[PDB]
Order: sequence, then structure tokens, then C-alpha cells
Amino acid sequence: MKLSARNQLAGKVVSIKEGAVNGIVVLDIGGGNQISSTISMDSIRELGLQVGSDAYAVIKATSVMIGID
Amino acid sequence: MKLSARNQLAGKVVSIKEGAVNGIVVLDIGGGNQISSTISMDSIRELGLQVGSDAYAVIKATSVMIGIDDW
Amino acid sequence: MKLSARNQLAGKVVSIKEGAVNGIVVLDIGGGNQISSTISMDSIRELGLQVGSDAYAVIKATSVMIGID
Amino acid sequence: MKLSARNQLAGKVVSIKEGAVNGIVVLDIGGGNQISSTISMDSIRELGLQVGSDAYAVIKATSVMIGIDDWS
Amino acid sequence: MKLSARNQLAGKVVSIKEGAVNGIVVLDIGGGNQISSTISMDSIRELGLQVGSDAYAVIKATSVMIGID
Amino acid sequence: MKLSARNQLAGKVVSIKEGAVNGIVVLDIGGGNQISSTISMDSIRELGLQVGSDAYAVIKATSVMIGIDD
Repeated sequence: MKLSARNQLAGKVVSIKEGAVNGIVVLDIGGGNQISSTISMDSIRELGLQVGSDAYAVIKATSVMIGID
Repeated sequence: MKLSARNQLAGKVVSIKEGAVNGIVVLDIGGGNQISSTISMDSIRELGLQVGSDAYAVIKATSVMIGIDDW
Repeated sequence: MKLSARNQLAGKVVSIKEGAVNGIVVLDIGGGNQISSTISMDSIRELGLQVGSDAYAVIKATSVMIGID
Repeated sequence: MKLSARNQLAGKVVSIKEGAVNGIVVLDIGGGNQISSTISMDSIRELGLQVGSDAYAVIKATSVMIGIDDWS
Repeated sequence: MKLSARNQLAGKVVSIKEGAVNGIVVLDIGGGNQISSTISMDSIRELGLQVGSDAYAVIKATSVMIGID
Repeated sequence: MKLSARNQLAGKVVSIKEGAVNGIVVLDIGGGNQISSTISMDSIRELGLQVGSDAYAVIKATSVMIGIDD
């Protein structure tokens, strides 16, 4: 599928913390930036995610806030 | 303030597209990646955002999905 | 791509309301159900969406609440 | 109450996956479509949700993305 | 309807700023706190919201972050 | 940090329900109102949140729906 979401950031999975219904996937997207994703364990298994998997952090623009110092 | 949001990615404003109640801020976060953020115009003003401003893309972990090519 | 989101509902576009930076896409997903999606105008154009286009409503499970009468 | 959410889809609960703080409710909304909802276990209890209960999947329009096929 | 959303905060509308597809409703919920809600203009009209309307701010728990000084 | 999020509500932690990857922080914001927050356990530890901590409920405006009595 092709998605409307303005943010689709390629990266490699560096860790997966598993829970009973959800897990937290950490993605290295390069340049020293990491994105953490809290998603269902069902989706983590269905996508075959492992440490080292290539993937994308997918974020709708309306979910992104801006901060300043 | 210190925020629980797992994703707080430093970057520079590349563009601001203004609307009536919301606008879209594009952040260059390095490594060739940019993040687009849809936020209220009042917040864009209150935060003093301009092209070239230093800022952060702030994202709650429960807002991030994962995709794969699945070739 | 293949997306983690638990909800990926095929449907046909029945209306598009254009705004300044966002628009509202309405999808007929069958069974008398329609879904409205508020997304950026850039994504509406980049995806080539028109009335009658085939598309999908994509929703993360953590975005869905449950109600009862 | 009456809710602003543009998406309020009637359906029947077909499964509930219970966890420690959250659970996943799957709603059959007809036409071959199902909606999965991740919500707190306390909410599942307070609403008395069971397999077979009537309910609604409630989704804010700003939470819905659109996809198209890869070959479009 | 009765909603799963853990946050349902009673208040009065103190401001409505209208846009083309969305608007922003500000609700005074007491104690000096106001909650701003960005929702579709259709919902604003359909709920009959005006300055002075009684309403509720409804927020899913997974949408709420915590901050500290 | 200064956040664009239009909703930033001061309160005191009255409870934390811990899970394996997320927890639920209940914040008393006064006037009889509470805010519940489902966030990662890493964040709860990273902010040192405990019962009695002063904190803020932070909500993006696009995350808030409005309801009315019918």
C-alpha cells in the first residue's frame, strides 16, 4: 500500500520490548536519530520484525508536535 | 518542561505553510530526513516559528506505526 | 509497504472536501459504513485521490475508542 | 453523550484480548469489515464489554490515514 | 453514547475559531484550566456548539503525555 | 522544552498502574477532575514519576474531541 502519512522514515530495528498485547519497537533512522513505536504485538509478529529488520517509522503529520528550547 | 514523549528529534524549520486554524511545519532533522507537523496557527505564532528556527519534532510512541517493504 | 496498523479498510471515495492545508476524504467501505479521514492537502494530491478512487482507511488500533448505547 | 468523532461505527464484539493495563477489542461492523480497538482494561470493565456485546468503534477523523495500492 | 475514553471533562465553550474544514473549540473546565480541541467544522455545527454551550472534552488515555519541570 | 500542544494541565500523581511496556498515570488536576495518561514504562521511570509527584497532562489539540449532553 502507499500511505498518505507525511512521515515515512526508513530505518533499522535496534530493539523490541515485548509486552502482553503491545510492544515497543526502536528504529535507527540514521544521523543519530531514533524513533520509538508502540504497536500491537500482533502487528510486530505479522511484520516479522527483528533486531536488524529494515522498516519505516510511519507518522501522520497531525500526530507531530513542535517543541523549542 | 520535560516530556514523556519517546520521540523528540531536533531539527530546523524548512517551511511553514499557513492555514486558517492550522499550519504545516517542515523540519530538517538531519540524515536527509524531514518531518512534517500539522499544528494550530496559534501555536506556530506563540512558539515564534520562522524558516530557519531551531525546534524539535515531538511524537508520542503510541502515534508511530511501523511499515516494511514486504517485497 | 505493509503497515502495522490493525485497521486497513478498503473502500471507494465518495467525497473530498478541500481546505487550505487539510481536506476531508469520505470512504464508502461497504455494509452501509463510511469513514471520514482528515489529512493534508499535499497527501490528497500526491495519492491522486478523486471521487470514485479505490482507497483504504488506515487506523492504528490505539486510535480507536469503544462506545455503547 | 453525543460525540464529535466523525467515525462512530456500530458493530458486535467478536473477541477481547486481555492484558495487564490495556486490551484489544475486535468489532465486526458488517460488510466483512472488522475494527480493532486498543483501550484500557478499566474501560473494558466499566462498559461491561463481552463477546457478543453491541458497541461502536469511535474514531476521530484526524486519526484516519488514506492508502492506495502500490500499482496506482 | 457511553465512551471508553478515560478523560471526559465537563466545561463551557469560551471560544470557537472557525476554519475551512476544521475549527478549534476552547472549553473552560473549571479551576482555571482550558482545553482546546481541533475538530471538523461539521462536528462543530452538528453539535450546535456556541460560546456558552455546555460540553465535554473527551480524550483517549493513549493521547495524553506527562510532563515535569 | 516549550511545546506547541495547546493543552498543558498541572496536577499531582494519585496513582500509577504498571504494566510490562506501558503504564497508566492518573493525575489529579483539581476541581474534582482527573486525567489518565497511558505512556511507556520507560518514560514513567525516566521522569521519576511516583505517587505524589507534581506533573502535567499534555494533549495535542487534534487529540481532543468534544461531546455534549443529548
